[PDB]
Amino acid sequence: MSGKKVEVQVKITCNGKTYERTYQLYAVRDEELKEKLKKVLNERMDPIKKLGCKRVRISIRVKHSDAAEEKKEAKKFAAILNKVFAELGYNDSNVTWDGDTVTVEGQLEGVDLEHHHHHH
Repeated sequence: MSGKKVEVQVKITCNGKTYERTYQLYAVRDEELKEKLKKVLNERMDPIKKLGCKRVRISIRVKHSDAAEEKKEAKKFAAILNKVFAELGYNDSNVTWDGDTVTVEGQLEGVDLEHHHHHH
C-alpha cells in the first residue's frame, strides 16, 4: 500500500446540529488508518455524548484518490471501518454504504443494542 493521504469527512448529527469536518488522514499501512479512525471518532464524539442525544446519525464520506485505485481501496476501507465501529460499540446493521458515503447510526449514551440472553 502507498502512503494514502485521503480526505475523510466525519459528519455527525446530535441534538439539533450536524458537525462535519474534512480530516487529512495519511497512512502508509492499513492498520494505521484503523487506529486513526478510532482517534478521530472517539475524540470528536467525546463532547457529542456530553451534548446529549438519544441517537447520532454519522456519515463518513471517504475521498476517492484515483479511479484505478478507489474501486479496490473503498472495498478495503469497508473492512477497515467494520473493525473500528465494532471496537467503538456500533452494530453491523447500523453501518450502511449509500452515495459514496457510509451512514452509521449509534444509540447515544446507551451505546448498545445487543442484550443477548443465550442458554448454553
